[PDB]
Amino acid sequence: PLVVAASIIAILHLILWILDRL
Amino acid sequence: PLVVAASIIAILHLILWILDRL
Amino acid sequence: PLVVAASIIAILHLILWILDRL
Amino acid sequence: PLVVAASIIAILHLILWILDRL
Ligand SMILES: OC[C@@H](O)[C@H](O)[C@@H](O)CO
Ligand SMILES: *C(=O)c1ccc(Br)cc1
Ligand SMILES: *C(=O)c1ccc(Br)cc1
Ligand SMILES: *C(=O)c1ccc(Br)cc1
Ligand SMILES: *C(=O)c1ccc(Br)cc1
Repeated sequence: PLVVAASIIAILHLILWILDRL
Repeated sequence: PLVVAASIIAILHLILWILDRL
Repeated sequence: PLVVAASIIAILHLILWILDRL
Repeated sequence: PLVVAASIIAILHLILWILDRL
């Protein structure tokens, strides 16, 4: 569950960071 | 342990980054 | 596949962030 | 190696980001 959660969070983080930079 | 550590770190990184942006 | 996707994304995210900072 | 590398990179990314902010 930890690795699954982190994987999802890593994807979320990239998306959010892109939106922040835009 | 590397993968467990990186997973924890990914989650922490997102939390810190959100807090930084706010 | 989720872990593979997240692994690719983690590498991409670092590259993008370094280029943004530079 | 993909997962090992991504794990290393996730740790490096947080270290760099914390240092960048500080
Ligand atoms: O998994 C892809 C999802 O549809 C969203 O995260 C979009 O990419 C957001 O634009
Ligand atoms: C949750 O992501 C998880 C925990 C242990 C093992 Br093994 C696989 C996945
Ligand atoms: C530490 O996260 C770790 C190392 C080797 C294997 Br296999 C699983 C997890
Ligand atoms: C996809 O990355 C993936 C899914 C299940 C298991 Br077990 C390993 C990898
Ligand atoms: C590299 O990280 C790697 C590739 C295949 C398997 Br199985 C474990 C680790």
